[PDB]
Amino acid sequence: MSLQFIGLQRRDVVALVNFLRHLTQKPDVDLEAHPKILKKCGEKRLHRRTVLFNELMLWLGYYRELRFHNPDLSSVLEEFEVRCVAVARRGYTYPFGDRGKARDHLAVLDRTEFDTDVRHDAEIVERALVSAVILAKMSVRETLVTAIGQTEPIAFVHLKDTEVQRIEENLEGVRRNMFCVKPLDLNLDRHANTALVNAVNKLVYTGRLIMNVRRSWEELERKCLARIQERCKLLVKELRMCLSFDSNYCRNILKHAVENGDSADTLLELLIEDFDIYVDSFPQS
Amino acid sequence: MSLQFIGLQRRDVVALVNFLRHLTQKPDVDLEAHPKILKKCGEKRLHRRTVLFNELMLWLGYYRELRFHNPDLSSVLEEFEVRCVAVARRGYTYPFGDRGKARDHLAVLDRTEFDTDVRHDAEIVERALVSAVILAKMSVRETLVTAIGQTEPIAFVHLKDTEVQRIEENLEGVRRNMFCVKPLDLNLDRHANTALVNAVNKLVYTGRLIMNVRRSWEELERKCLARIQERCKLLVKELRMCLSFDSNYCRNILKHAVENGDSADTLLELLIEDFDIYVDSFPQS
Amino acid sequence: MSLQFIGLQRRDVVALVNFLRHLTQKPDVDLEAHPKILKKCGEKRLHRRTVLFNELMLWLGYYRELRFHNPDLSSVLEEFEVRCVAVARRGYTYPFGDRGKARDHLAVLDRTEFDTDVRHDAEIVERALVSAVILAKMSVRETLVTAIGQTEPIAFVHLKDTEVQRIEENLEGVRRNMFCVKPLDLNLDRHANTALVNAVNKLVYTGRLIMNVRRSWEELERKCLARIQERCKLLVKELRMCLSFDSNYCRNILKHAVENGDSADTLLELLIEDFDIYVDSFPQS
RNA sequence: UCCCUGGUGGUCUAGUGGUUAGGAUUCGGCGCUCUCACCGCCGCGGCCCGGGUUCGAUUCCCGGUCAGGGAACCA
Repeated sequence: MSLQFIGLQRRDVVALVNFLRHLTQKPDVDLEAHPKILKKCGEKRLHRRTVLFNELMLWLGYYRELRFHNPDLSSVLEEFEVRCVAVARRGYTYPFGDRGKARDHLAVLDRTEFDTDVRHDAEIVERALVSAVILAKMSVRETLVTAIGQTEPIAFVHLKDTEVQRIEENLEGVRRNMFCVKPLDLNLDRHANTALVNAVNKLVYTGRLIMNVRRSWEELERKCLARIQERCKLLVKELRMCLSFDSNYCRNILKHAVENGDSADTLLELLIEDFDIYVDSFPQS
Repeated sequence: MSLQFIGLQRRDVVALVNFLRHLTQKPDVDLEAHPKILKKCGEKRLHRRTVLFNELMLWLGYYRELRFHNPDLSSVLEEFEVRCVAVARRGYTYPFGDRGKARDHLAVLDRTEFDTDVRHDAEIVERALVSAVILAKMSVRETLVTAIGQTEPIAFVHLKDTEVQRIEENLEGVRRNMFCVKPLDLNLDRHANTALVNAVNKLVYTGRLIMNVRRSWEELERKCLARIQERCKLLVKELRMCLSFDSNYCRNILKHAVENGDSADTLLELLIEDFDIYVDSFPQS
Repeated sequence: MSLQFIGLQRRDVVALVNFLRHLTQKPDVDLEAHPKILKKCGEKRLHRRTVLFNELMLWLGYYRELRFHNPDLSSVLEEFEVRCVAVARRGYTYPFGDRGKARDHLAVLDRTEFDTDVRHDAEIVERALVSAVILAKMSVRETLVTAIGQTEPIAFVHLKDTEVQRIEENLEGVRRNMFCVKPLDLNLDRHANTALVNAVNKLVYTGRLIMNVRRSWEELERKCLARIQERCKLLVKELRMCLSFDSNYCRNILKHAVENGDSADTLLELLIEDFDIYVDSFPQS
């Protein structure tokens, strides 16, 4: 439906709705990143119960938008598979000091594939990148870290400081707004470096992209669910004070547990559809 | 260049000219769906000759507009192929009762590519959809059509009835206005369904969209050509009724049969170019 | 900007500094080609010593601009190396009448590398091109120069006359203004001569582009050095006419030899810095 | 090489620190007329993008944008 707020003026309702409609465009797509939108809720200007209801509705709409856009990186996954295979071939051609030890990493790179679950996908990419970078480091005769518990740093190899700085800025930017992805003019491939190194660096860039998108989204969803649950519990603590028909009705709506954004959809739709019945409880303005 | 209408007042003429451009952005893009525009032609008010001439002009302009817009779906089938590869990617590791059947379907799914011909595109979509629905149904251990000559019906799996109604209505709207497609408010993803089931639902939706656009265009072109061909025969009889220079000239223009889209364009251009020479024939007001 | 002119008006100094600022944008990047600037530098109207000093300043500025805007053919150099590797790849496979001769020339093609120095680049490209052209001549059974103290000329083999004309015009243009390198021409046909011949032809084009750029730049530098030396000598005579402290200071500044553009920058800074103490010797207005 | 303007529905466009952003406008439907030209009727319908200023701004500052004006070699 359309979000229903208790005490907000039209000026604030339109702003809260415009922040949601345009959530993709804004950099730093995080509700907390914008304290002004939370201020539009009526905190310190409205009754506490109305403020809690407003924040619950806001977080529900925000979580709904988040799940709706929900970037599916089908083509990035396609590219990661290709680049993983390319790293494997360039490695198998290359001659190593200990072909056995490089064989473990070439095998880990061959057995890599995407599972049915997506979170597994983020973990898969990370574990593959570790081996790929280890291989590239061995190729240049650099000494990889062998301290136990200091597995490995995923990093580009034989790239000038400027390029690494630009690429890190790009990946951080994707971290802030996952929904919008920008192509890179700067090219990781360099004529000086070995072809194995160039393949490794391209695979590393794509894997960092996948990992950042997936992890950032999962964290946003976790935070949204936690905020929603806090708001539900506190609002119920408040509504339990008055035993009116409509107050009991609002609590009865809120009884549902809000885990599993499927529950979020059901809760939001139940809130909106029966709004006229329980709205008299909250004190407007 | 502009269409020429014998009897009408400049007002109605401006109305028809506005209609032709508005066609691109309108629900129900079909001339016969709008009785008012056709009646505005001058039916039963003017002489039958003039009504026939005006209707022929309107149908020629309408066909010109449809053929000119004529949506191109190259992006959409390119997206369909990626949707297939994503379905396959989620399908591979899932444990199946008969890996032989699952692997055959995953292979049919991967090798899917679109031909340059459009009709081949419709057949491709149908085959890929049958294969993907079979894979998803097997994933959930539901029974399938074992009969000979029978094939599984294309349907969404593990979706609420209300969501199915919503998407059915949306695809109906796409059928009404093939040029403009409205993004659906709903998202096909569900937390209960696995990644494979969600991928299959999205693939089903995009394939349904493709075939709907294709069939709608086919029917529209068929009706346009039939209506034009009827108007020409009727008008030729009416003109044969009267022997004059302008009447004979218009009949001579109407001799060559328009059974094509280019034949219609030639007819429209020739019938416009000589409007002044033969106009006097048709009685006005 | 830093350039100091004795007797010029504000507008003419602005014109000279603007001409140097916009140097690369103008076609025919050569001062001698642009007469209006050189005449405006000083003039017949101004005194001889003043004219000589003004020409010294203009030439020093022009040399500084040339040396700052020298070309950095990093990408073209990498491309030449890639095409050399390609010619070597297709040389070993091709069946030859006497493979020993081919193997000598292939060995020569295989060592080719670019040192840090830009001056070495033309010498490297020439050796590589001679070897490749001999290889292509052997492949097609052409007669190759065998005379004592004679070398094969670098030319395209089995190319159309029109394509040769187009490329020769492009290379003449590059000779005109080198800072602009736009090598966009790859018109070879696979059904044409053969893989070896085509690879050799592309290599020839890139080598010609590099050699032309380098030679044109070096010629400009040589002319600048000649002009600067002549200005210094004539001015030193004119100043030797008078034995003032100021004239002695101006002479002592002009002792520095302007070969080795580093010396040119030394002279430019020395003139600009201490202008106050010796400007009195120069008559102005 | 310089500065100077502007973006407000479906074009065109007034406003112009808290306003449910308003105009003709087409559109659609009321067709009440030979056709509606009367629209006599509504209704849908819109904040250049992002950040930043206070209690709160499309409406103020800073960047980016796209369209423009006139200023640089030629001008």
